[PDB]
Amino acid sequence: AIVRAHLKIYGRVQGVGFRWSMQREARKLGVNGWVRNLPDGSVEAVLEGDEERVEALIGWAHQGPPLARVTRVEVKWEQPKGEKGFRIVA
Amino acid sequence: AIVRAHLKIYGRVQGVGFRWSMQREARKLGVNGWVRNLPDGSVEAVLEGDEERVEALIGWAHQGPPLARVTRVEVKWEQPKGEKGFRIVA
Ligand SMILES: [K+]
Ligand SMILES: [K+]
Ligand SMILES: [K+]
Repeated sequence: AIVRAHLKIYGRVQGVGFRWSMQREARKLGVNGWVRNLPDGSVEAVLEGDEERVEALIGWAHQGPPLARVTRVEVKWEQPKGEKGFRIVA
Repeated sequence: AIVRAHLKIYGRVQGVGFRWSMQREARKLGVNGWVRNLPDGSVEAVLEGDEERVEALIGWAHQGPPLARVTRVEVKWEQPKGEKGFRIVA
């Protein structure tokens, strides 16, 4: 079943290649959506695809690239909008 | 590789069969550890095993059983201790 998850990731998550890494991981898992850094220092992302794939990426996001230290993730499930491909946005 | 994750799950997470469901899901993925309800209304869990499997379970934990509404998950990575099997504790 196709699901859509809206994430907010906190901790030491910027300046560690998080966006690039999530995109890489997303493509490998086949997840669509986007990711971006917010001015408050957190990371925001939209994941859309098969629940198994999205959940796998959510789990990975709690680890992130080597230098990342995620202390918390807030998820909001929503209705899919037809996202295609995973991109790094502003 | 083997990893250990300490979780704190918040939201509408108790009285929805979360513990039973996480145990079921854990056995299916082959994750070791435990889960339990805390008096402050949150859920606490320890997941240990191959990172791919643990991450999969963490992702699932953001969805949880049908009635569950997870608003936040706090993860803390630690050194594995040799957990074996997944159980529901007090
Ligand atoms: K940061
Ligand atoms: K990390
Ligand atoms: K649910």
